[PDB]
Amino acid sequence: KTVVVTTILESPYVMMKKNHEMLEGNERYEGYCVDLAAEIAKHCGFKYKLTIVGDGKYGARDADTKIWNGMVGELVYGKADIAIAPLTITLVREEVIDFSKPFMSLGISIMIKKGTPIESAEDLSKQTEIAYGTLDSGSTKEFFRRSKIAVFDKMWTYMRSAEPSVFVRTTAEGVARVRKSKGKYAYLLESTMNEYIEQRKPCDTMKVGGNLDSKGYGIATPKGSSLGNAVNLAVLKLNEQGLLDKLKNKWWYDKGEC
Ligand SMILES: C=C(C)[C@H]1CN[C@H](C(=O)O)[C@H]1CC(=O)O
Repeated sequence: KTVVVTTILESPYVMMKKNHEMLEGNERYEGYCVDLAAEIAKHCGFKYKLTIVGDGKYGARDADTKIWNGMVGELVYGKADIAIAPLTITLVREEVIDFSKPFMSLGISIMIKKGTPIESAEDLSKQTEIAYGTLDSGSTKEFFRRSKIAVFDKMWTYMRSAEPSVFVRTTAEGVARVRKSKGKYAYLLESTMNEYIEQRKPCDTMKVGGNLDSKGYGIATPKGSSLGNAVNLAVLKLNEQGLLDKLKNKWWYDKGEC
């Protein structure tokens, strides 16, 4: 059967082509993960249909409801066959679905407006005049919650209680708030999105310091899937031959504006 790929709109992973209105099917999307899906399909020998995740979410389990949302939920409930998106490999997700080896390696990072006296996470926690927060939900937020490393455990302590919520709802909202915040707000996000935005006009932001942790993005399939082993060997083949790094330069640095 034809494989149903769940993915999500987020630059430069997946975006609607300009002429999307006059296009159909897989031809109406473009991006790192669209390019990646085509490669994975060619290597594993399958025809597929790219679909944008119903709820625009990635994957989390509602507390008492115990229902999984997002792309992971589409995999878990059988609404999708494979998830090709910037979906962070985490324990809670790997408990319910399968992840391939990373196709991309990243880590949480700090994004500041050009000119901020913050050069590190320590610099951040040790003060308070400079605001700093994460996405309202996602893997970065859970990193600070499930945390007990001196600075990170202390950083979380500070965030939850912050006055204006310091938490944002989207990536574009954290960037918009760092730029409209005129120096006061620092956004904590994944290095990948950070590297991408550091290459967009007005070229007024920048990644600072090293990453807080070492993670990866993986292609997910429902636990015990026939496709699992194939996609996993596909990712390793793509990495080894260097195509993964070419695809990143393409979507991140070839068209760099700064
Ligand atoms: C863009 C979003 C909401 C995603 C992308 N990977 C992370 C994930 O899969 O949880 C989330 C970002 C973050 O939490 O910093």
